[PDB]
Amino acid sequence: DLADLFPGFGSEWINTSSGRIFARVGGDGPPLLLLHGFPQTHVMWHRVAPKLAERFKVIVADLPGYGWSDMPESDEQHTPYTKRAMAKQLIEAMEQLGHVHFALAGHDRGARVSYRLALDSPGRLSKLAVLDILPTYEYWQRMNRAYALKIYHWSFLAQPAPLPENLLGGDPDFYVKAKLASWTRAGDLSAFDPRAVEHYRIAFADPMRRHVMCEDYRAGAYADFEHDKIDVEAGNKIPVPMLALWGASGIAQSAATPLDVWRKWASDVQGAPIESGHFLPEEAPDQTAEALVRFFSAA
Amino acid sequence: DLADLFPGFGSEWINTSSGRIFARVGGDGPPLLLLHGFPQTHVMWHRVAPKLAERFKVIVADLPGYGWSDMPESDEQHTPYTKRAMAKQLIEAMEQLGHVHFALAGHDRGARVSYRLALDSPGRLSKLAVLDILPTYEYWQRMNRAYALKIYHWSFLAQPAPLPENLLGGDPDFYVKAKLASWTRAGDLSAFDPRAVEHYRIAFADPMRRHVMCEDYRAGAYADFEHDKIDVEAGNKIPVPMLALWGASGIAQSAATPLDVWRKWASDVQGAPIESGHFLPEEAPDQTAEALVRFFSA
Repeated sequence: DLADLFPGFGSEWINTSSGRIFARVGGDGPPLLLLHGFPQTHVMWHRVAPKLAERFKVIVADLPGYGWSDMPESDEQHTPYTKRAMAKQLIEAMEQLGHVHFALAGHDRGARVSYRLALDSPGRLSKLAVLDILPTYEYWQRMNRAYALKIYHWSFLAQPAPLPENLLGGDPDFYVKAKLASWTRAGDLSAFDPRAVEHYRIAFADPMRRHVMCEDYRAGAYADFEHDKIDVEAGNKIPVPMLALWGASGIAQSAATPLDVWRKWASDVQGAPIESGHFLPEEAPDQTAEALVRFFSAA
Repeated sequence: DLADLFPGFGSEWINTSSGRIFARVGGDGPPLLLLHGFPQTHVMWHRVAPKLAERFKVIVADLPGYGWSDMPESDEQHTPYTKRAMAKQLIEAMEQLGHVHFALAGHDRGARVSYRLALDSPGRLSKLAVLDILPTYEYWQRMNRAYALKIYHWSFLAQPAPLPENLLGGDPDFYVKAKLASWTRAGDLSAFDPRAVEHYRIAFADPMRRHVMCEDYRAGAYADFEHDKIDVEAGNKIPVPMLALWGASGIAQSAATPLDVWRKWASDVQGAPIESGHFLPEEAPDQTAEALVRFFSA
């Protein structure tokens, strides 16, 4: 009995070459794609998407392999779960709806898809917002003792299969709830709608879904890092106007001052901290939504 | 169902103020303490201890909290599982045997005890051998993407309880075997005696033992690091003659070149690579034993 947290939003299964993308679709106006991250699904947007749907055609997609999206089989390079591939697949998905130029906001892994999309295919984006991330390269480049402890899961989940999978399998509920809780400002589940938590827990309960998340992290440790490294060492910058939002108690600001980092990656970036842990649209829905509305509706 | 892998060694429960240390004891001659690491017990020495026992009184001890040694209650700073506390406990154990001046070889966590012992209490040691480690400080200082992925368990096991404990409980047999196999040159369990693997497996099957191991890694992320840091910053060197052995395809090699690193930490160090993964005494027992004998006899 998973709750419908987007009342009045439609549901779309979008075929792509790499599998169907599930999305909730609501609103009208310029298209805005919202991408969640780990260990969540598209429902993390349920508190901000209605506000967004007042001004935008809001497409709230499950990432490839997450939620109700199909799970492409991975390979030794974790290709389908690299952000490059996810971006390409979501470009396909949006093209299926006739959106070849759209606004994009991503959180967490979804934000990594988003800035990778902006780097690979900037012509697809009108504007980009990334929530509580720095590029994957920067996390790895800032991987000292303190940060290795803080985001241990970057290296734990990237261990070769089936090591993370086997450990996660014993008590999946514990781990998904732990990560949800530990990255909030409060350190518990209070920020989350209980119905949303149930979506996250149910997705996490599927061993294939967990495997996909590890593949995501494996891509994050390897190919994603390599792709970022190429761009940063080539001085490739995102040319799409972008908003970097991060939680004052979130992960991004632990590594570095987020705006300074993003100004290295992006030629036109504005940013704002939000008093929030990592889960900006759930911990700080009003502030997050206002920031996104302000940013995306600015001409 | 545990094999005795040290025929002719005695079995000693050594009382200390923090709990008992289990030891197999064999041989005669100068005392030589052998300290295992993670995720093993003293039985990892089962192939090299007999050769050492030809010339030394070999004491093959389970680290505090590991194997059959008692598990002192930890605290919010993981104090009893800091290498400084383990070293103090092992020193007390050795004093119970009347050994106040002994040779010491450690592997993995046991080697971290050992060089910490050497820094804190160098008068206790005639000679030190460390097997396939760099100082804990060095691992954390060289922390980068490559190392974070390779020794992910340094940050994973150091997560606050009960996160690692809970995950480790998801498949402990898998986890201990995976650690054993993945750090060998072969990549599988073939370098190990199956009866030793069984010792490692049964110790790891105990949640309280696994908790101890997480306490050891939490110590290694916090106080052990801080203790090392003081020594580095003060330029404290190990004055004990020491041997650093490392596996050609081991942990210590990766991030740094082990002899050069240890030379920053010790005034009198020699070293040699052993054609081995991490588990030198089991993957390469003849070479390891030879090297130890030669160093400890000299």
